[PDB]
Amino acid sequence: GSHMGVQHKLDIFLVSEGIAIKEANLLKGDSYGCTIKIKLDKEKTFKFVIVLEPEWIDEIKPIYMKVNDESVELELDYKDAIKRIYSAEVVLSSDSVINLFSDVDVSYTSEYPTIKVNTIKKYYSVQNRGMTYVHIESPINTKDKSWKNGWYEDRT
Ligand code: NI
Repeated sequence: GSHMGVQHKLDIFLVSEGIAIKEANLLKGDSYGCTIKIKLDKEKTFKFVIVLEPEWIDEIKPIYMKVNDESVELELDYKDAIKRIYSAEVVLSSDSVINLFSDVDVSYTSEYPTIKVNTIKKYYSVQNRGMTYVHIESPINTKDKSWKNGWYEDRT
């Protein structure tokens, strides 16, 4: 009746590493984010797709991205009544910290998941699940790749 609170749904995909970060959403609370720590010995482009299915309230907090504490613009690829899909590509050349946040309150951010991706050795882990039941799959499942195969038609 009242104990449910705000339950946002968040999934974060490293499409360029074939890593899905499934259900990084706080189990309860009007906030979303994730700290991804990257072990990297050479130059590579990382492509991020973030899928937000916000709780049915009518004031959705925007999501932001920092890379090594530098703000990076998220493209909004898709928005409807259900979900927002954002994307970014960035180049990194050494051990990096990706921060997705909606908030700066330590009382929110300390509850976001902390994820480790090791490109060198092809290792990942949940260092800290925060206040989430986050989990990971590699490769990404085709039935999660939601962003047509029947021949063309003459539109004048
Ligand atoms: Ni309740």
